This record gives sequence, C-alpha cells and structure tokens, in this order.
Amino acid sequence: QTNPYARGPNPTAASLEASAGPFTVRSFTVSRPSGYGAGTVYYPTNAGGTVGAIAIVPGYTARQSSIKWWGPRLASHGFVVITIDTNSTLDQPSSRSSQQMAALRQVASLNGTSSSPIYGKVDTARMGVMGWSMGGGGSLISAANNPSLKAAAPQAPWDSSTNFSSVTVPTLIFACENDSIAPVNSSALPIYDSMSRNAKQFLEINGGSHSCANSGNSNQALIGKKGVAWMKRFMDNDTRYSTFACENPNSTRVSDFRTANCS
Repeated sequence: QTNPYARGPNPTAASLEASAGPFTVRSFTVSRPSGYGAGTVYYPTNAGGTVGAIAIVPGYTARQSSIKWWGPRLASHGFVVITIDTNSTLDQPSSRSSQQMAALRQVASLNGTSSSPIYGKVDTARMGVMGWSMGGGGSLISAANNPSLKAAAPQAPWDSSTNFSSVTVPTLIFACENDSIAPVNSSALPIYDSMSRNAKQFLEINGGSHSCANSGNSNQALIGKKGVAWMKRFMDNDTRYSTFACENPNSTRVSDFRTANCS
C-alpha cells in the first residue's frame, strides 16, 4: 500500500536545488571515535520515522572541512551523515575504506545508546558511502567488499587499480573535467567503464578542478540535487525520485554524462 521508507513531501526541481531541504538539522562531535580519527554527525530532528546512514571520507592531506557541506544538505532531506577525519592525513585508500566502515559501525551502536542524540533515529540495515579522491577510492573498495551497502557516490575518485567489475552497489561518480590530480581519462572513466553488474552514472562537471565538488563549490544546486536524489532513490527505494536520479540534466554545467542499468 505504501513505501515504509518514504519521507517528506513530494520533491520538485526547485526544492532539490535549494540550500536546505524540509527537515531541521542538528549535529554533534563524536566523543570517542572507534577506529578512525574524528567525526561529526548530522541528523534530522523531525523526519517522521527512521532514516538510513551515510559515511563520508576526504582525500590525501585533507580534513572534514573539504566535504562538510554534504552533512546539512543530505541530513535535511532525511539521512544521518557522519563526516570523518582519518587516523593520519597520509592514509591510503585501503585504510580509508577500513575507517569509513568503522564510522558506519559506530553510528549503528549510537542508535542503541539512550544518551545519544540519534537514539532510535537510524535504520541500520540501510547504509551508503561517499568520499573525495583517495576517499572516493575508499568508497568503491567499501562497496566492492560489502555488497549489502545500498548506494555509493564518490567524487573525483582515485585508486591504485581501476578494475571494479565486482561492484554490484548503485554507484554515482562525480568527476571534474580539468582534474590534474586524478585525471578523468586515467581514473574516473576507466573505473566507471569497469563496472558491468550495477546501476551506474557518470557526471563530469564542466571546467572543474580537482575540488569541483567540495565545500564552497559553485555547482551546489546541481551536485546537491543529483546526490540527494540518488541516495533517495536507492537507499529509500523512493520512486518519486526515479526521474531526478536517472535523467540527463541537459545542463550547460555538465560536459559529459553517461548512465546504465538505471530504470
């Protein structure tokens, strides 16, 4: 009769492009991180039911400030988000994946802790992974090793191997056209091309440097619209987002677009 995971009013193009969605957002610092360096948790106060969880990791030498804007933007549409700092700023993708999954593990334990702000707010069976550069490589390793994850959306990914043909998780890849650290022709695009068994999408930002999807970027309307809709459609099975998730935006800010196995 109804989707038990659907939350919030019917989405529109304007509402997905605004800086904030429908729910009020609060946040707190993790007092004693378990297996990673530091973490901030963003959550909705009034979503009307339990919601899925997303863990986000930055890149080599980077910290939480680079990916922070995703916290309030995703949480305000009905998600619990944890953004992390790694044990060392110089950790490699394999280690970054380990710490991303330890962060999801701790969010799950906080759901059962009555003193926590997110006590009872999380559906621990529905989780997803995001991250930038080496942390986006780490996100793909996480999905390849843990196929119960519901969604993946790395940005400017990099890894020592481009072969991710074992990934069965729905994966959205954000790429930046003018990336000189993890160039599209030698990382993001071969990574996308290796995935043969999943719903997938490739979205390359016109004229974008390596940090084209970080906090402060000038395409937050489009990037945020696509990120929220992808997570809504595949973590929540919410078919109100099916067109927003799979469609070609037909935008002057996208220089390359590709999708497979979506509808």
